[PDB]
Amino acid sequence: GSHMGVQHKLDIFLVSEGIAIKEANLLKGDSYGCTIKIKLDKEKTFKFVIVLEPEWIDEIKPIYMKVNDESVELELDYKDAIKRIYSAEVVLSSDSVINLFSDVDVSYTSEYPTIKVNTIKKYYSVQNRGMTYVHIESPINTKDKSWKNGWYEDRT
Ligand code: NI
Repeated sequence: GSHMGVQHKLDIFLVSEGIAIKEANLLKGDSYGCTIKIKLDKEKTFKFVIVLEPEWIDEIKPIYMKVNDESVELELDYKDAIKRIYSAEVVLSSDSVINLFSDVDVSYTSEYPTIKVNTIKKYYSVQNRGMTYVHIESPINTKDKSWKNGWYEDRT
């Protein structure tokens, strides 16, 4: 009746590493984010797709991205009544910290998941699940790749 609170749904995909970060959403609370720590010995482009299915309230907090504490613009690829899909590509050349946040309150951010991706050795882990039941799959499942195969038609 009242104990449910705000339950946002968040999934974060490293499409360029074939890593899905499934259900990084706080189990309860009007906030979303994730700290991804990257072990990297050479130059590579990382492509991020973030899928937000916000709780049915009518004031959705925007999501932001920092890379090594530098703000990076998220493209909004898709928005409807259900979900927002954002994307970014960035180049990194050494051990990096990706921060997705909606908030700066330590009382929110300390509850976001902390994820480790090791490109060198092809290792990942949940260092800290925060206040989430986050989990990971590699490769990404085709039935999660939601962003047509029947021949063309003459539109004048
Ligand atoms: Ni309740």
